[PDB]
Amino acid sequence: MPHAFKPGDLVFAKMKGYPHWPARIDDIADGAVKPPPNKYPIFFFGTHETAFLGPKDLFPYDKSKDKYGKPNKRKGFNEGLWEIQNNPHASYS
Repeated sequence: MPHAFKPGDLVFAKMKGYPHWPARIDDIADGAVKPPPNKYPIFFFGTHETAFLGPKDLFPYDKSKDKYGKPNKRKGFNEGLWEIQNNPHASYS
């Protein structure tokens, strides 16, 4: 049975106006800005952007990749698909 989301979990993450996007739950570094309550730090592959999102917008990667893991014209998306498949836990700093 599923647990709550934890750092390192792979997802597609949804934001309004954007296709479900390859992403991971990030850790929060010592001294870094924390997310609001009930939100998670989401690192988006390809764009390497961070946004704060709740579970309603988070789709576990394994369950969802058949649906959402197809090329998209949007900037950074195809690079993102490569990252989540090939090196999802690397530093992209």
